[PDB]
This record gives sequence, structure tokens and C-alpha cells, in this order.
Amino acid sequence: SLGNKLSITDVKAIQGKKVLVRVDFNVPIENGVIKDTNRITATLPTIHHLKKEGAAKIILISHCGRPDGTKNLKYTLKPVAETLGTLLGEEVLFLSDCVGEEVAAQINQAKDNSVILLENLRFHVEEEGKGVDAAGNKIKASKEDMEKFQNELTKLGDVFINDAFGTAHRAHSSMVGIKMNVKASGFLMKKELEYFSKALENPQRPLLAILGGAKVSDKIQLIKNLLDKVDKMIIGGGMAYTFKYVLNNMKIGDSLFDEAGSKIVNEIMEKAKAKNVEIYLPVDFKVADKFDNNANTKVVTDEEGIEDKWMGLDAGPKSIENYKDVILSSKTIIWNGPQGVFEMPNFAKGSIECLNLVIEATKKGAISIVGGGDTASLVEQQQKKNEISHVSTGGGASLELLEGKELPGVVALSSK
Ligand SMILES: [Br-]
Ligand SMILES: [K+]
Repeated sequence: SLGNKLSITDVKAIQGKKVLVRVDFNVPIENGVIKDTNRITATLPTIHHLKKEGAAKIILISHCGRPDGTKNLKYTLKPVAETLGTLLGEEVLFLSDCVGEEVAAQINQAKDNSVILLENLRFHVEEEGKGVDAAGNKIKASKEDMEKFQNELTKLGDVFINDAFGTAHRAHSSMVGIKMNVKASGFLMKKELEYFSKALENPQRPLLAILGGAKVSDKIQLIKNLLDKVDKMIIGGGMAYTFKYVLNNMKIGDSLFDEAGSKIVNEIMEKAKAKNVEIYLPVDFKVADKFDNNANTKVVTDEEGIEDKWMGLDAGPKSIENYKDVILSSKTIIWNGPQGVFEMPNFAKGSIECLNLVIEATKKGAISIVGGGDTASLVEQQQKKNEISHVSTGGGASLELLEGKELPGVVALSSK
């Protein structure tokens, strides 16, 4: 289950505790400079709550870069400690390792109620379980080595807060091995679990999935899992041309065609029938004579098809009108994919109108969840993040969850 996990706001005994917090600090760093601080700013609510409630120590563990299980100072977390300190208005102590007797002594020496950041977990092969040494030979951590590292992390504190939803799809030591009595979500993880639970567990219906993107093949697992849950599904973007060809023998010209994925289209449509899900594919298209925003364009229906040497790049006007009754009648919406080549303004109208309708439904009480990737980029570029119920920042963990896979870091949390 997703919605019954203990969260930071449920924890009663904090004053005087040593609190270990797993955070997501995987930010790009260029010769000691951090170019995007969004993920660091995102941790401030969890840190402030622990400070105000009187924690004796706030001990942060995280990873960045690609050390592959050896100490590689190109990927040191040191610059993150400086940036976090500037955002907090106080000094953050940075320690050169994350386990052992010297780390413990340095933690105990630190000022009461202060914040401490430990060095990159992935310097240790035991975090991921596998790695590659400096000479380039594969190394593997034994079951006993893993247990020892997890025990050493567990000795660091008294209460565990996991605020790193974006790593929770991994069976890594900091996700599954910190064996404290209280294991609770931080504010970011709490919100991810709250909204994915609302979408997948007991959704207010009708439940609609909006899917899109370039290809069929990478979306097969996502589509098949969502067909077990939803009432309706829009399928759009470049992947739609493969459906129209297989199902109706529609002429597609030079539009994108997914040969490997085409072989699974009939299985998808057959599962939609068996689960009583209504499918909404486009019935017209904006086509172009060149893969370019400046191309000559026109509109063709699915009865006309697309002539040789032209390519479809957005949903057409009738397809866009068909969005209205589908989206506005839905009370939960899961959106994973633009409906055309939204990076080219002349091929963005389908995606922008989809966004406007999702916002309208949300204002009238629907719950809207955006999965990530290009859809999140569209929302950000239109400056509409505050108009969607939840834009996930979980990356690969969000996709695995929507595919129906188990998240080890979520399973390991305490129950409410
Ligand atoms: Br046109
Ligand atoms: K039916």
C-alpha cells in the first residue's frame, strides 16, 4: 500500500533525538558550483520541522554523481553543504565519510540542534551493492558486507526520516537497511505518496489517464498496468500514428512509426475491451512537409490519412475539441505525455489546450497528477505548476510506480 505510511507530522518524540534523514541531493555540479539548487531548497520544510521540534542532531545522508563504489572526490557533497548553509542562515558541518567511529565522535562534538551533511553514500560499494574499481574491474558487495554497512548507518541516530522518493525504487542500503523503530516519510515523500495513493488506490471516478510521447515500446508496461485501474484513456503524440496504421491501415506518410511496438498494439486494444476502458485516439492531425517549426502545414482527418512525404506533428482541431467532454467529466487525471511536438510552437496547440482543460477540471474539484519528464517541462514552460494538484519530481521511481512495480524504499517505511 501507498497511503498508510507513517509521516514526519505523525512523529511525537523528536526533542533531544539524533535524526537521520535520507535526502535527494543529486544536483549537477561544475567545478564546485551548483547550477540548479531546486532540490536543495526542497528539503527546507523537513529540516525546519526537525529544528523547531528540538532535534539534538539533524544528520543528512545522500548521493550525487557517478562514483561507482569508490571514493571519487569529483563527486564530493562538500559544495552542497555550503549551499544549504547559505539557504538556512547557519553553518552546516560537512564530514568526510558517512560511517564509523570517527564519524560518530564528530557528530557528538557538533553543536546541539545543528545540521550535519555526511559524504556521498555511493563512495561505498555497499550502498548500491555493486560497482567498479579504479582499474575498471567489476566489484560486488557480499550479503555480509551489505549487512555491516546497513548496521553502521543504523548506529548513526535514533529516528529515521526518508525524504528521497526519487531513490525509493532502488533496493539500496539507505532505502531498505536503516533498522530504527520509527521510519517515516519527510515532507516531499509524504506528498508523493499522498497523491499517488489518491490516484491509484481509491480514486474518485471517472479516472482518466492521458498518455503521449514519441513511441509505443517504452510505454507498454505503463499502458497495460493503467488499464487495470482507469475508466478512460487518451493516447496521443507520435505514438498514435502506429495505432492508426495497425488498426485502420491509415496512410501515415513519413510520420514516426514504431516497428517493434506495432506488434503489441492489438494486445493493448484487446485488454482495453476486457477491462471496459474507453480509448480516445486522434481523429485528425496537423501535418507538415518538413520536420521544422517553419514548415508548410495543413489539417487532415483519419479518413483522409497522410500523404507520402508529409508527417503528422500535432493533434488536429476535431481531436482537440474531443478532449473537452473526456477531460472535464473526469474526477481524477493521471497525465504522462504531451500530445504533439510541443517544443515547436506551431505544433504545441494540442498540448496547451489539453493543459488548459486539465486546469479547468482541477479548479472544479478534480485531482490532477503529472508524472514527470516532458509533461512537467510543458507545465513549467507555461508557468502553471500551481494549477496542477501534484507535479511529481520522483523521476524513475514515479514511472516504476505507475508501471505497477514495488518500491523497496516505500515498503520499508513504518505503518501509520
Ligand atoms: Br494548418
Ligand atoms: K464495454
